[PDB]
Amino acid sequence: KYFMSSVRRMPLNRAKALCSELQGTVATPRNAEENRAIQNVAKDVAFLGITDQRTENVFEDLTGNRVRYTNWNEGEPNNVGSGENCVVLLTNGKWNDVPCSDSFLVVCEFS
Amino acid sequence: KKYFMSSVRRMPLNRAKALCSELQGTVATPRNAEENRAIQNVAKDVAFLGITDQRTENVFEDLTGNRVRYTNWNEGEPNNVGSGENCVVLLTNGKWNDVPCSDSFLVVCEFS
Ligand SMILES: CO[C@H]1O[C@H](CO)[C@@H](O)[C@H](O)[C@@H]1O
Ligand SMILES: CO[C@H]1O[C@H](CO)[C@@H](O)[C@H](O)[C@@H]1O
Ligand SMILES: [Ca+2]
Ligand SMILES: [Ca+2]
Ligand SMILES: [Ca+2]
Ligand SMILES: [Ca+2]
Ligand SMILES: [Cl-]
Repeated sequence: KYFMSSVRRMPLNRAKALCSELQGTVATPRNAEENRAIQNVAKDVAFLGITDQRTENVFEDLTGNRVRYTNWNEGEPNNVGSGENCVVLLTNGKWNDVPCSDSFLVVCEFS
Repeated sequence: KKYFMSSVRRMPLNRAKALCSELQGTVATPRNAEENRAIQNVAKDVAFLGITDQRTENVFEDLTGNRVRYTNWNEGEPNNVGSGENCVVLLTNGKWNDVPCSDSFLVVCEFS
């Protein structure tokens, strides 16, 4: 896997479109090593290819596969506000669930 | 090492540049036959390369204004037809053709 970060912020739909344009997908860390690599390429908070849109509190990657490795920040995921179904990697490498409509950088993953 | 990725949609040069730079890459510029073939492997159809003679006609430079050495022009190219052809594309046989920068083609981005 190769990981690349965008320079501009955008919501999830636009983030998925960007990675897909170059035939990749929004980055999904499968272990601590990949999590660190994605954190490093990202200069600020960035979207990961994980959501619980299909079923609340059931986090899966963009292909529908349930995720095993997770690295939630303390108190997360909390689905606050009117709901948070997308996931971002914080600048400390931990994860926070956020609204898919909000804008963040995007880290794309390619094989 | 360099990694090459191809776009799905066709777009003119300005948009090709914008796409690759969005992910901090550049439009693919083969520096030898190995790279040219690596770009061929990912490009399913005619695709833009990061080379132009926009500064001085017939003097081909990469997008950073650095004169290129390796070239793989198709027979008869570059020919600068019509109102001018200052951009370069990789044909499906791996040879190059100069084309209008405003015309749309797939884009291959380069990262390292
Ligand atoms: C956040 O919701 C969007 O993204 C998820 C994950 O790709 C899809 O399941 C859903 O249909 C929407 O397109
Ligand atoms: C007629 O113009 C087209 O074909 C010639 C080759 O025949 C190319 O040089 C040119 O860039 C165009 O693709
Ligand atoms: Ca949720
Ligand atoms: Ca949250
Ligand atoms: Ca020309
Ligand atoms: Ca030509
Ligand atoms: Cl949401």
